[PDB]
Amino acid sequence: PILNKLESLNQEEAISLHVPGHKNMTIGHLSQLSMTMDKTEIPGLDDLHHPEEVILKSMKQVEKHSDYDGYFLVNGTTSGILSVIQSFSQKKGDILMARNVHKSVLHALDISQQEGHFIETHQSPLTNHYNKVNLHKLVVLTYPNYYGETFNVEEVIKSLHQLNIPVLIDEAHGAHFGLQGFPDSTLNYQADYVVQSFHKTLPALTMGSVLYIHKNAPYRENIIEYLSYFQTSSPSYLIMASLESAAQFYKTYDSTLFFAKRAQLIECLENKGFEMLQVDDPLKLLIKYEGFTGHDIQNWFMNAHIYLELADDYQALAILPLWHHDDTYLFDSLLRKIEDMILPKKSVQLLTTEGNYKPKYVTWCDLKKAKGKVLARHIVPYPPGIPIIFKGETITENMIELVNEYLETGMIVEGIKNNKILV
Amino acid sequence: PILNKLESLNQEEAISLHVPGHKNMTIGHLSQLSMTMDKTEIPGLDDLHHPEEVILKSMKQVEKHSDYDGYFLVNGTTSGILSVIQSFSQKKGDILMARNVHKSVLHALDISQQEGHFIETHQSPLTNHYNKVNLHKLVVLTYPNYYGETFNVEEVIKSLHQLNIPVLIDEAHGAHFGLQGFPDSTLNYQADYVVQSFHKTLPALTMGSVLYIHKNAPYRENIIEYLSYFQTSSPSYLIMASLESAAQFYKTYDSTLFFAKRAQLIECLENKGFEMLQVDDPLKLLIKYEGFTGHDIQNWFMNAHIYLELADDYQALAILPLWHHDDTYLFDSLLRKIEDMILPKKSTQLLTTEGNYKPKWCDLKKAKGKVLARHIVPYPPGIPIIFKGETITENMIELVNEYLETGMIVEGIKNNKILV
Ligand SMILES: *Cc1c(COP(=O)(O)O)cnc(C)c1O
Ligand SMILES: *Cc1c(COP(=O)(O)O)cnc(C)c1O
Ligand SMILES: [Sm+3]
Ligand SMILES: [Sm+3]
Ligand SMILES: [Sm+3]
Ligand SMILES: [Sm+3]
Ligand SMILES: [Sm+3]
Ligand SMILES: [Sm+3]
Ligand SMILES: [Sm+3]
Repeated sequence: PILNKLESLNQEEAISLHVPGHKNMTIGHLSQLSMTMDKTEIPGLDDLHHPEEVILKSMKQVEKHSDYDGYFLVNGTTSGILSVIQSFSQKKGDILMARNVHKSVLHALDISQQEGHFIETHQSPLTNHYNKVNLHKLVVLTYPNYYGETFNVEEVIKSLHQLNIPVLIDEAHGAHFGLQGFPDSTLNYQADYVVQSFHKTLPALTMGSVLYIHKNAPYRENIIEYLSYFQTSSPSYLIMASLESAAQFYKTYDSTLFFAKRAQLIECLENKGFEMLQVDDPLKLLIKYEGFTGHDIQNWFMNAHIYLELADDYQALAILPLWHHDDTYLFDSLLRKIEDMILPKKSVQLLTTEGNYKPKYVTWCDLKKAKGKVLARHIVPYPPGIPIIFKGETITENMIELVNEYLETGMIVEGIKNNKILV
Repeated sequence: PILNKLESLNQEEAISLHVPGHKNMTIGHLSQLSMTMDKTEIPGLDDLHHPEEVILKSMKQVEKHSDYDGYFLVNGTTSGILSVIQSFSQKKGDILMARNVHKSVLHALDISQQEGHFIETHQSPLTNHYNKVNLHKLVVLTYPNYYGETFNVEEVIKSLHQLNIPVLIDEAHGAHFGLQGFPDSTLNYQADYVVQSFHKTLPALTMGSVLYIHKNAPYRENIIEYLSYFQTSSPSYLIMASLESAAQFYKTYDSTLFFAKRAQLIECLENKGFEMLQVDDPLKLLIKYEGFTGHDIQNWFMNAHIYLELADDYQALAILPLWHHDDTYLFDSLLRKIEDMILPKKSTQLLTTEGNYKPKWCDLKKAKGKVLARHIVPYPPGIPIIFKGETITENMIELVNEYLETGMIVEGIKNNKILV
């Protein structure tokens, strides 16, 4: 079944504007890999969880900044994130968190049983999504957010260090950061831990990621040991080789061709009546169309066998390829598919406050009576279909008000049934 | 450098007798895959963490037994082991363990902070490794051991269920079990959880495994949820595709040719003067040569560009290919290489006792009552006899001192001290 669908997508010549960043083997040099290289810890090849030969030499090549050591991840940024946070489990204090931390961070606090606390987290006026925080054993921040928006993370990092708190930057969507024309990575701002999902925006295979640890960061050794707990003992050499290939691609990339093709794409879309929101990251294209939803726009592109990354009620997200001179991306077919598209005629508040998290039988309780209690299931308003209140939080006056405001306006709200909340 | 090595292995026609089970893409049908198919949760493809379409349908085809639901694992059997154990964390009692449990089991107790206890575990007179247990919220057993040795596991599972204890069976080396002429899987013995590393002995890609959860098993929905915690949010469709392929390979496999080719290889090996230990699983071949070590053997084989799985002092282990009529394996070259090899002329009592585990340098003589902080690993055979988190006893000290008395290399020991 899976193979049958994958073959069918191949025959329809599907065009990727989605993860991973090799774009159905059109961007990058992964054509140099082959499955015959899917091997194991035989002498001559090294051992990821004990690297002292060809993998360590490769690790020295994945380096982007001289204050950091890099480590290969085969179980995604997820595994980096589990390994950094687990190392704090026996230390006093709690873990501070933006409201747009990835679920992996909440999974880490749950399985390790650690106290948490959400930082005041604010909404973009552009994207309607979380995009910045305002200020105790660790801080976790997402940078960029999913939609490629940045904020003054450097200053936050400095501020937290003056209080002696280390920071973990979830840089899942900033693996391409540092290339000419793009935003800067947090590797430049003395972040203690920075995990990047190579596979999401670079030509690495799905699941490939890298954890960068600052050479002075707390619990370095423990963290390195947990990477060998949270990743299989049988790590993939295909994935590892793709990290290596993708790192070489990052090292020698020239972006001039990208910025030209990007301009052409926007031209083409705009002449079709689409409206794009320019975020800080040029790789992330947000497409709107007056009178219609992102899901509608997602569907329209799919009907042309072009596959976007995701959508919300407001807009759809294209993650652009890292186009280069020798790529096999179907650029002309992309632009030609957009031109001939037949579109219709055109027509037509997140929780920001701080909060405690506890890593904790359940029951539905009336909102009015749920105050002071621990939430047992996420509240997810549509739009934007991401959580405003996570399970583990203590329910407040303010939360109930905003949640009733949602319901009064007829906004779909998951984690609520019959005007009750799970506790 | 990683690629350069991988390429030079291909340029020297490396012959695999190691994991994974596609054997340098000579065994199986993974030539139907392409890295063009390395995609994501776009519409049409499903979602491994919330499967209700193509991946759910594929799970149904992964079924080996109607009493179980199979779940794809892209982070190995490891992720499966972590998911099962985590679910018992808030429940009272300890996790009972064979002394040859894999490191992920101890990792799991450590991350989840659960009490453990080791079961009496015996040493094989054949392999001199741990091969069998002798009899409380959960029991974790390894079946088969990685040398392909089995034991009366059915009988142990029945005794435990009568004491109302569920069992997790680490079947990492039993993915090919149930095939004609091979031992049977614990899926037949009502085991509550069975984890199989498809990639190790079937033609699936490295990292691809399957967790089978009995439909009555304790904490089913919690375990299924934790699968989405311990695995990446971006699971590889290549790996999933490879498990789907490996399943179809299992179900359609005819092993008549395997046993013919196995016998011809043993014939060839015997004629060179190698001594082969016959273990319960036909897929595992244990090679000896009188006067020399398993390491020596592995070297001699590497010099012929034949790669064995691993070795200890006693023996070198070969994991055989699941040969078939349309495979592309270099069988003649293997025999040729063995034939014309130029070989020289011919020329550890493990701790079996039960013991408690706590998820938490001292003279060995003064160590009784302290909790071990680093594994004690005798060479040979180079696997732990006493694990970090165990309480040191008079008998452990006696045993370990006799190790040292006799010139046996012991890791975890420095200046006759142990780490506490
Ligand atoms: C995808 C993602 C992750 C997780 O990385 P994987 O490589 O999918 O494990 C973490 N944080 C954010 C913001 C992500 O988008
Ligand atoms: C390899 C192995 C594992 C782990 O499985 P992976 O697929 O490598 O994660 C667990 N138990 C035993 C006995 C093993 O040999
Ligand atoms: Sm607190
Ligand atoms: Sm404020
Ligand atoms: Sm207008
Ligand atoms: Sm000859
Ligand atoms: Sm005594
Ligand atoms: Sm005694
Ligand atoms: Sm003596």
